[PDB]
Amino acid sequence: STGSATTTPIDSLDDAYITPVQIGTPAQTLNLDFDTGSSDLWVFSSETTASEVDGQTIYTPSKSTTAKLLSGATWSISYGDGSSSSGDVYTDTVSVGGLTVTGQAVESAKKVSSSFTEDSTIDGLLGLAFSTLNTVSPTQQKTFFDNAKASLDSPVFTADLGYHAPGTYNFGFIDTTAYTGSITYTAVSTKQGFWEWTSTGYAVGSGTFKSTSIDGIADTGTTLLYLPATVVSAYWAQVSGAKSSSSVGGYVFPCSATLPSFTFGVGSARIVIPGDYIDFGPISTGSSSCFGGIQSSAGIGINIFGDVALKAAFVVFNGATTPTLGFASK
Ligand SMILES: CC(C)C[C@H](N)CO
Repeated sequence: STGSATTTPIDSLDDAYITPVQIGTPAQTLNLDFDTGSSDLWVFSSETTASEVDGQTIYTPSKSTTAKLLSGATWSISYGDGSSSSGDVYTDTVSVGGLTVTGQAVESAKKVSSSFTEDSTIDGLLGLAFSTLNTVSPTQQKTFFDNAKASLDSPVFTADLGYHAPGTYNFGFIDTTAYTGSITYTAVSTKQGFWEWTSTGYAVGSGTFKSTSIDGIADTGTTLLYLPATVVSAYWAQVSGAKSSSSVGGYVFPCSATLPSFTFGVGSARIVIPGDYIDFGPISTGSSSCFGGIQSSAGIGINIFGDVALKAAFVVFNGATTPTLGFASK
């Protein structure tokens, strides 16, 4: 089997991407944030505290003839941005882009934190990291990808995120028309439950490439590119007036600037992030200070190749027995 679904930015800055997902019978379509940095499929639901729902589409298990309570199971998750959600669990039929999994754990939110409530465009998350991070207790559950794997033509999914445009998530096949050149594959460590890999270095603009190992995660659920303070300082030093602002929470730059590109290494290959991808616009409406798309990972504890980096590439998440990651230009 295979699946193919379009993913769409939620706003003009590509803050996140939503992908329609069919849950239950008859189908209830919810727009989920596909997150390669977590492993829970959770949704706003008929069980969600009413005051915490504001515009989201909800899953109502009582209206699904295939929903079954997973008796005794609960879940609770906290994300890298400080947001959180929790609730109970149903199993139901879940389809993405024509690919169907039966008996998928669908985690129904009883509570969500304010940042979820305040974003009406995201109806929940679909986790695509390794199932060892799944939070369901007392019986840990599998991700949609892990459940689908055996049915897939090839045990892979691909992320092809757009810059200020829709893109695609494919399951079970590699679309050889979706990238240029060749795909360079690189080793993955699953020890922390993430798609964790080691970049071979970086360049700023037209500068020379610095060969240096940078361990990090391929994370579709993080907006920005978070790298070591040394790397990030070298980037922003090439932008007149750029500075790190503790009041704003990272590097800002004059909105009048033209940003340099940023290149990262994948083995002997190079992925170039155009400067425009690194512009996240005014810090507040009407401000001439703009927020940068490359930020320090110091204090996070891990480097994160988020959407800013991933959208510059066609990315293969290879879930074979020994997992690997592939990157191509596009
Ligand atoms: C591991 C985290 C820092 C990032 C994942 N997207 C979950 O928030």
